[PDB]
Amino acid sequence: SFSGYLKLTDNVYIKNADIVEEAKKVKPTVVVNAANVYLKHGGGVAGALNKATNNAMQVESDDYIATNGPLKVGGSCVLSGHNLAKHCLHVVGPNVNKGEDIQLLKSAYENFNQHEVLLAPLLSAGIFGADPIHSLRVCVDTVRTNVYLAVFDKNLYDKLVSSFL
Ligand SMILES: CNCC(=O)Nc1cc(C)ccn1
Repeated sequence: SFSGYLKLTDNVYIKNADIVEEAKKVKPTVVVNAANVYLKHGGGVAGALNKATNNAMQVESDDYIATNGPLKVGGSCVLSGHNLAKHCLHVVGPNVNKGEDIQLLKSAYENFNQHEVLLAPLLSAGIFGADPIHSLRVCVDTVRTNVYLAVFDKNLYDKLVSSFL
């Protein structure tokens, strides 16, 4: 199971780890992707997860979009986890760099409550432009299921732990 995590709350855990390497190791039931509404997995966590699936995540995602249309910001869909996990929960946090409403971050985290345990990144962090400290706060205050957060950047991980209220 999950190892080396620091416990932040009753249900939230955090580790300085590459979520792809973490998923390959644990093979969790659910890995969360930091998706966009089009499921175009170009960069950040999505580009890294998709590259680890040899683009199978993108091929599956294109078929999903062709059938269903785009997701909503704050929404999600469950697709295959491919070689990384049983399922991938593609969750769309607001992209501050696209001028999207940061208030949608709580709605994005609410998707995690449909799964008992998840391996996840901080939503809207990184290339999505939100403050990762704020994302962790919304995560702790929204998610009630067991969430194992993988933070790639060591310097950000240290800042998140040291500033955690
Ligand atoms: C291509 N490098 C892998 C990578 O960026 N992995 C990652 C990224 C974030 C933001 C969180 C956890 N893991």
